Amino acid sequence: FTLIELMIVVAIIGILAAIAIPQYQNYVARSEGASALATINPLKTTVEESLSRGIAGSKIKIGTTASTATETYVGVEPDANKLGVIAVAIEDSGAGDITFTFQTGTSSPKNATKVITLNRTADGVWACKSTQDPMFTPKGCDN
Amino acid sequence: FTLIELMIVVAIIGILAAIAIPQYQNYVARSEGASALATINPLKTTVEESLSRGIAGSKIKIGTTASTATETYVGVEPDANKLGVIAVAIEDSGAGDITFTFQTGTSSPKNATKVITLNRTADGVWACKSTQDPMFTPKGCDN
Amino acid sequence: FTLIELMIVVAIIGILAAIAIPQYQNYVARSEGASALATINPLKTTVEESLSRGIAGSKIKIGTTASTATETYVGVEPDANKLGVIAVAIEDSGAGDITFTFQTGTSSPKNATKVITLNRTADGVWACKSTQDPMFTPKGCDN
Amino acid sequence: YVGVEPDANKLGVIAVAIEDSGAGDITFTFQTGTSSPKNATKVITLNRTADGVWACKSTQDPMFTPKGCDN
Repeated sequence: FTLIELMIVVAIIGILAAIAIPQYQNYVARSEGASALATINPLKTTVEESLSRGIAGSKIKIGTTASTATETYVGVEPDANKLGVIAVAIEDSGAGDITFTFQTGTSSPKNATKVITLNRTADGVWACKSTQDPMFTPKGCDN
Repeated sequence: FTLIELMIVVAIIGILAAIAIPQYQNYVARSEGASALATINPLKTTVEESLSRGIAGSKIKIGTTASTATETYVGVEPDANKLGVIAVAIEDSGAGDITFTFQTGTSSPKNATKVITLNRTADGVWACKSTQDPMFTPKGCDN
Repeated sequence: FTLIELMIVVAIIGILAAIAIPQYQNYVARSEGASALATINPLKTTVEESLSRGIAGSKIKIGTTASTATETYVGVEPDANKLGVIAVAIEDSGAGDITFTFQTGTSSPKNATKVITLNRTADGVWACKSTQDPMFTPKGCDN
Repeated sequence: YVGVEPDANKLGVIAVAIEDSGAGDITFTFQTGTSSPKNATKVITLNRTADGVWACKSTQDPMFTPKGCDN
């Protein structure tokens, strides 16, 4: 062994120890929101079916407790998605809101304690809102 | 540390830095059009219902301002879809056109400033047209 | 940089490069047939109306050339659906057949050059047939 | 704003300029006060066509160009 090889190796080590690293948080922050809505959107179909068939609101709940000719139970647990929690509460007058609240022990720091919601007016119009940042909100709701 | 390991690592780095990347623009360009029509097609049902019930045209508008026994308001905002803007204007003679204009601040560069339209003849025939490229136009209209 | 990280990355790359992919052709092959019949079924209503009102057959055609008190023209072009072509030819004796022929430049390879048909007997009975595979034929016709 | 300074790597300088039509080029120019004599004043570039195709080129010697671009 000589000093030339060792010095060249030391120099190449320092050279390699210079690669830059860009940001990688917005990607996950957007992927979380792209999944939350994709998971909590289909419930509108069951809500509309239950409201148009004949049964009134309130009885519409979540979980996995079978079904009957009076109450409706969509086949998803309130904590099926480990990213957050889902909550539904349809009033007797048809108006209601299905909300998804991000959990702090699973979701990302930016999307922590944030809430998305889909509301149904009394006449029968579906709107949606969220509390996340503008760049992280999906391309289907406001803020 | 020796020079063999460092040189092998440098060579493997260059080897890995050679993966090709194909195109990925036509996918989004087609997905945007597949969603635009899917969003702006159902309005024909409400248009036909309003024209066949008894109320005349013109009064048919968009937004969320309730409804009555004279005017019709389909439950969608003029900017519900962030990809573009919707516009309806049914004439008193029944003939009209429902158009969707892509916005430059949301849509893709290729599908920017493009317009799709569904027209209703005076006799009662529905046609559709668009201004996008042939490969990006959906499989239900011309160009 | 060291060899451990590079080798772990190379191993994880190979691990990820192992996801299986199932078949996805029967889905489109069935969706095409589910749309063809849904598009070419409603013409039976106009056919029956024209045959029961008073006008004889033959004059019943397709396209968009207005209508009068002698000839009937259903408001659809012979190539409205880009998946195939429609053809109607009602005989003077009432018997006829409305057929849909899939095109090779738009339809899928499996559903290429295939033909569906709805025939009307002389007495007044509607039957339907097709030439597609058994698994791709809709649940309303034979083969 | 990608999280990297224009002179993050002391070996050279980075420059990006995407046109309004989508076409653009990201280039890396080696500096004379840090890079080696052979790789001095050399420039690597990655260009994006208008349709959407990524190509890459460089001005270094053939034996020094990586195994993913031409010269």
